[PDB]
Amino acid sequence: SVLVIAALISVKLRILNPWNSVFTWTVRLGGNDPWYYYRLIENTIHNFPHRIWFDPFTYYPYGSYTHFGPFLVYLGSIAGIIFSATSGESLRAVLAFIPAIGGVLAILPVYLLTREVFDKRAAVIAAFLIAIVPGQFLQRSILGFNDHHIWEAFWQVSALGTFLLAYNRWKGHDLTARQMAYPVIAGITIGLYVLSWGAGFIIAPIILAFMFFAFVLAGFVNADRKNLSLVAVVTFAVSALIYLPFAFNYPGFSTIFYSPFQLLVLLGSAVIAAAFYQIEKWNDVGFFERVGLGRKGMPLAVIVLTALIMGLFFVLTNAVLHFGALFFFGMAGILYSAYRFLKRRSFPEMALLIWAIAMFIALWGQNRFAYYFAAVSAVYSALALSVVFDKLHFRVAFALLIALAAIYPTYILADAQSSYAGGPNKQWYDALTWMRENTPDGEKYDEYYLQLYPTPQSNKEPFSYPFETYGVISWWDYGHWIEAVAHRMPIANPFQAGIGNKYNNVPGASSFFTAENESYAEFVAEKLNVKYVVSDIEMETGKYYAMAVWAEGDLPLAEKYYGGYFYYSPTGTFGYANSQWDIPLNSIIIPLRIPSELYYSTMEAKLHLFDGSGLSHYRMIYESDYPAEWKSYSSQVNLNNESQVLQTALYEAVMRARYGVSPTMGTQEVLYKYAYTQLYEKKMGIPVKIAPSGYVKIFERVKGAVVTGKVSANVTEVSVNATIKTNQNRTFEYWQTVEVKNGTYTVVLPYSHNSDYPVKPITPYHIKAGNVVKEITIYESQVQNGEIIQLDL
Ligand SMILES: [Zn+2]
Repeated sequence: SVLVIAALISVKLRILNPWNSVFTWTVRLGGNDPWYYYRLIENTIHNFPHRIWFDPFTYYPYGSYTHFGPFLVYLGSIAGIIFSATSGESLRAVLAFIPAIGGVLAILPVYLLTREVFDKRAAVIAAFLIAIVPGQFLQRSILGFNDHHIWEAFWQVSALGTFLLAYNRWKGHDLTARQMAYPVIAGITIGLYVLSWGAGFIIAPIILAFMFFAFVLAGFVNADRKNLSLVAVVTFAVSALIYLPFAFNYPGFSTIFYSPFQLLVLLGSAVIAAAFYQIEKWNDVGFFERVGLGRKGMPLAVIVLTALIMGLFFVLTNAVLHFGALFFFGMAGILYSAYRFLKRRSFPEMALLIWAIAMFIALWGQNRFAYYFAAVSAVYSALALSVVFDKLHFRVAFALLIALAAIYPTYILADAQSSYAGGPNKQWYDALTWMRENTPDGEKYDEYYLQLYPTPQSNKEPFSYPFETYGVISWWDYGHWIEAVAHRMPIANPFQAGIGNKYNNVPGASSFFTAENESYAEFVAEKLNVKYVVSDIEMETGKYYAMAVWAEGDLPLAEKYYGGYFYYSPTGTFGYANSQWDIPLNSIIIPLRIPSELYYSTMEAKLHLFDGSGLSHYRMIYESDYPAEWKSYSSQVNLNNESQVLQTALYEAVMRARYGVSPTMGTQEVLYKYAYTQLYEKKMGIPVKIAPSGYVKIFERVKGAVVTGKVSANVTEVSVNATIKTNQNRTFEYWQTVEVKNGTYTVVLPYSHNSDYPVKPITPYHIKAGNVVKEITIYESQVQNGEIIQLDL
């Protein structure tokens, strides 16, 4: 059968194509969210068959309710126990296959659905088209992307096809416990839908619209409305039963968390269906006839019924990239169906259109729900084809000249998009495994990670941890990796928890990294009890603007972190303009916006760009390898030679600038540093070498050894200096300069000479007060306890 060919094309696309992106230096799950499923499944396996509904290990120190549904958590736990892969690489490997299998198995609900609406010829082209559609639906259905989005699609389509299947038989009255199986199944698919995704109750209004229209159009649409209703009664009843055990895991009403709201929706829907059943009974008996409403009686009762329900609730080429030609060939199918039932007038066909339009109406312009169109574009293309085909069945091979216009360029994109997989890069993954091993209390974190936390009534106040804990602060993107790989507790989440802001002084990631002095940062860090900071080159460069926007509240305020551009004039002179409007026409402009003076004062710049130089309470403890392009350059470029580094960077920039693309991030950092030295570095300001650095850097928040004592006028400032060497055998200078008060000075130093960290100082501190210079060595305990040290100068 043709249901084995596409099934192989789908395996080829989802398991085979990205195989080496998933099975590399580690087993590497995609994106961020699959790492959190992983976190949940591991914990659920341990506490089987119980699972948590709140996670104090994330959104530190408040904790996060878990909206991720039980379907995938249990599916993955069950898979794990079955293959006795309960943690680590083995678990991940198993979990990696789950979305691929889910995406291959999507053949079944699609075939079923487009068979139940149309015929078999269409249902086969259908199963083939869904096996090759591209876009979000494929990207989230690939090896390693173990997330619930494939299952939203799978159970939604399943729910439709199984529901329509339960309307194509229950007719008349044969019902019995063999015919009862058909709606019970459909109720299960709905149940599983909501259990995959909490917002999935939305399928309930959709199906109820099927009944609404089958009633108010009982004129020119036939349907066994009594059985259509009875089936819905059973279906919605069953779905509610399946949902029921999970209804009470969130303290309130929610459309996303597992709350009794969803239960109300499914029970209410069962009641509505029963009202419809009764409406039909009154119709059939002649009640509307006797009260003199005639044939308008029933639709009016329906109009009124919904009004009340409404009442007591009242109070483009992207498309080609995302669907290929299945977009067009699915768009024609819509219209053809919008005309055909507009002539032949059937119920299943009407149901499908309603589903499609509701999809369109609700998910228009919302890129995050694109995957829902996949099944739509596959069914209405299998129809558009299973119509052109049945027109011509040398004509009998023009059928192939459009059946190639469809299948061909959408296998192409599907093959080209299926060959790369995402997830953390090696620098990040190694940094976090390092963190797990080299920061304190690892054993406790490992035990606690596996505990069945109780669900609390609120998370507005700091959670009460069962032990002495600390937080790890980084941009919110990285939260799932930090938790799943480092087994440490991130301040911020890919659910967008813990971002905070500056305008309302809410301590969080954005208010830490865009903080314009160390004191404010310290305020934020103290509130969130942070002990480690993790910063990456993306935070330093491309994502910096995003942190500014969140911190400030809007786009124009964030723009104060940026200046102009470097360029070459048409006479070939190098220049900087604070604004592009100062740039002579016909210049070549490096399409990289240079940060303003303000940027260089932010924590993100002090940490990632200046390697923590100037700061009192932070020290680098580890960095990863370089960004790829600079690792690659270094085989011909000496990274200790500023001139060669800079000339390489500018060349790359100008080169890319004519393709209109911006430099690689490592080059951007080199240019940022160059800009600083040329525009903003003051007479005695913090110096920085023009050189690349580790993609990922880890810092420790630290009290700092207090060095203090007396000077001798005219000395108005005391400076401290030390050379630091990273585990990548890169050096930079730590500097701090302190203003004198009443013939005395005070300085807080964060580096010690006996810490077990791979980033260490290689000289003692050289203090300098005017003419007198000294040479201090600091010990870890002095730094850890904030001991005071007397030194006369
Ligand atoms: Zn997701």
